[PDB]
Amino acid sequence: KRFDLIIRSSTVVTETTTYRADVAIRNGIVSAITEPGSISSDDGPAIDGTGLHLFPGMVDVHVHFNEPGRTEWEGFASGSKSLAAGGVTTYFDMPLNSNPPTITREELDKKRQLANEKSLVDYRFWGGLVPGNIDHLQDLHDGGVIGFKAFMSECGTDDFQFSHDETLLKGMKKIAALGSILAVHAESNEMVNALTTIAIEEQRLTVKDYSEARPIVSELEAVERILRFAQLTCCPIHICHVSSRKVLKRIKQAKGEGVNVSVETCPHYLLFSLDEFAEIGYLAKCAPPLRERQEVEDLWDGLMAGEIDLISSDHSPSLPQMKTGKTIFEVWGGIAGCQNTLAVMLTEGYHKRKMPLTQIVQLLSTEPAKRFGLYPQKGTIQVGAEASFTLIDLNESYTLNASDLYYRHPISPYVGQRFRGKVKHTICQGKHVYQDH
Amino acid sequence: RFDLIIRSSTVVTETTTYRADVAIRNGIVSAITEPGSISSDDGPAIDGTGLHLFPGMVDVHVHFNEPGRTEWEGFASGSKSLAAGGVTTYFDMPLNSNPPTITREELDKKRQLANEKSLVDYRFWGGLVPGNIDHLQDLHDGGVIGFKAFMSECGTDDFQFSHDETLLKGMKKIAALGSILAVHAESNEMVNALTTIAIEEQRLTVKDYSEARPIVSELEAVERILRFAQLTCCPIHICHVSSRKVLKRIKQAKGEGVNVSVETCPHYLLFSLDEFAEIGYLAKCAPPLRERQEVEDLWDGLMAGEIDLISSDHSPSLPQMKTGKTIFEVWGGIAGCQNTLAVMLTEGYHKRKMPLTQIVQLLSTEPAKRFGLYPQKGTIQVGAEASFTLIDLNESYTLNASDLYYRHPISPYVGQRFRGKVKHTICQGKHVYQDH
Ligand SMILES: [Zn+2]
Ligand SMILES: [Zn+2]
Repeated sequence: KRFDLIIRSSTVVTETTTYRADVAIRNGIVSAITEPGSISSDDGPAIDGTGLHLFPGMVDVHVHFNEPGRTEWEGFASGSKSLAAGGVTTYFDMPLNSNPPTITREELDKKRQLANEKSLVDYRFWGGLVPGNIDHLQDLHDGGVIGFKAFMSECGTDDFQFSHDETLLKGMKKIAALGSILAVHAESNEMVNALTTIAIEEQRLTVKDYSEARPIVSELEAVERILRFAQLTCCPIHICHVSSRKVLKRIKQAKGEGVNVSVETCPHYLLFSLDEFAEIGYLAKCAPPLRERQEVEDLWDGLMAGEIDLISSDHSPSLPQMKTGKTIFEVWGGIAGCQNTLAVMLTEGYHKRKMPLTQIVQLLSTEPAKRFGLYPQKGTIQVGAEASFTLIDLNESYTLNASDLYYRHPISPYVGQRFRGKVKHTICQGKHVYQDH
Repeated sequence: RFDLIIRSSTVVTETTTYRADVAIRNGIVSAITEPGSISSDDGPAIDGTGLHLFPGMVDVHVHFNEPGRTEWEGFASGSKSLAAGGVTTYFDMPLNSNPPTITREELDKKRQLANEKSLVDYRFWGGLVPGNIDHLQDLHDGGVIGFKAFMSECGTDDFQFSHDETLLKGMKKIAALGSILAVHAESNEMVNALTTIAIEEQRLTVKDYSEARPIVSELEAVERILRFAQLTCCPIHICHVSSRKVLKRIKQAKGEGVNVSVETCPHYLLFSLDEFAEIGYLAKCAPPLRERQEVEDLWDGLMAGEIDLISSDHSPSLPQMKTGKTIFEVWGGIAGCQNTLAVMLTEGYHKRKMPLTQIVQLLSTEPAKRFGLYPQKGTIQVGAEASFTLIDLNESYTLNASDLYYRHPISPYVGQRFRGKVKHTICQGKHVYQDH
């Protein structure tokens, strides 16, 4: 026992390269990387990783585990259980649906302790920016939040209020002075509910109608607005779940001009179109809505061309009764998918569309860690860095069924999907945290 | 036989120049002929030898402030100034007038007040405020040329700015009426958060006012209105744009299909931030004047074709209204609708070698095209309205208060050296202004 654990016989895949090696863990950090078989068989406990690929532990910057207050939607226990099954070793819990929201330093501390008790993998926390809490932002940053999250349009439960233009500007001035970053749900509030009201009036209750009631142009307006505020405030900004390449091109234009902006998408915008929205029905309702097939196809072209900074789940679960309603406008929208993010990426990106695995690491691990100041500690397989990684058999086929899910409620639009590439092991900070079977 | 004949001048239009005599009958053009074709005793004549005949300028943005705040300007001392600037048609803005043109009942009161007072032709801007979609179809059949809304907390008191809810409801209907919405494109919350900060920190220079309502505020607002345009299919007009960065954004939007027009005003083209502090207070406007590099950029855009039309944004107030402790204390606006052609001729044609045809285009013809009065206005052609102005191009002069026909003889253009004076203005066949 010279080392606490050793991964044997794998291919290490990184954000830039692949190579065969043994990786030796000591006190939760990587101690030694060696040529295959170089370390004595009597020098520590070993995971047999022959025929498997070792990715760095995925960093998911967008989850809603909803504990406390709406703990019965997910919880820190089942939430972090799901992530380990999907190869995720670090997650950033969003400040909302959690009730009260993570609005103050006190409300953070209560969430912090429930994560310290129930979470299987490592955690960080989003602070909340709402109309009231401009004095609380300083305190939240001292509480150690990785960033802040405001909403540009009304969403879900109305105890987390969306920010009007005055709130956004005052918060950003403070957040920039804090040396932090603000994430936004960029939809255009008044375009959204004006078009929704029209759609409910006219009995147009299809999946396409929902998509057009919160259209791409609405995403473009809110993105354009927030970029301009960012330019004034010099506040680093992150744009959550973009559905369309049209929006990515506008962010590219801003990046070229000098704006400190990142942009994410989510794997359901990569997997499902309006056709799949129709057939799955209510489980595939999200904000922003799913778009047409042409639009999904163009979004992959954006990803391939480096127009997306990172991928995150936007794991947004609810009580199974909330997913049933009158029509598409009645259903509480959001996708339960954080266990399957790596799976769809590997399946549709690597096997189907021939994206390199190096870019899967970059998008789901490395850039999430860089953008929030956790690099090279996280997002890497290197000497000195945190020993958080995941072993994947890249060629293992499986139909996902509800029995596989570790979500508090096993219901998903990904149920009945055929994947290829299965996580077999997940190691978080030295601790053997998940094994298949 | 002819009611009036303009003799021996050089005609200048939106595309060409030629030496001709122009014959006028019943308020329209009846013949255009080679010099001296018509005998001396076929009607009263005006000697335009040495001069150039431009079609009457059309100024789509004036505030004459009547009724309510008449003593600021008024329809008489407004149209008097316009004729002295070579302007034969104007559109009056609904704000500053008290109470503003919201209903048809407030419209027709302003309509027939201009029947008594107005020397030249007139059209009216309808108003769009918080909740008045009830009166929009009404105002359109009341013959308005378009509608106006503010995106900035400005006007006076109670021309309140239209937020996103109002803007989108308005545009939906304006599209269906088959007309057009003009906007004051400044970002409301960007404006009065940066204004508050600059007041407390004793930063009271004109550069500090300029940065309080910055170019990025214009950009944010223009962008927002362009998307709202795209959603609702409403034709749109961006008022007084101060920078080519804002124009560049509109050119991109034009390429993507958006029905936008954009204007700028002479003060943005003449006065910079150096000239702001030098003149001082009377150079305050919304958006503010920018740095010298920005004024030079704006010219490059104009020359490139990035501006659709020119208007004055004639925004007048009392002398004592241009008095305060600081630059923010003051009610801002520039009186200059007599000088619109004058500065254009001087700065563009003489100084920066812009062709005369292009100054007809931006000050007369495109104002006419954009709002549906072409080729009735904006032209010298047979059958068009006999509205033109005679100019001695090369004629130099200095402008002072005594020359101005405004209600209040105060303007930042006072003391400026112009080259290009208007000698005559004919409006609808009537000889409406003569210099000496
Ligand atoms: Zn979310
Ligand atoms: Zn104005």
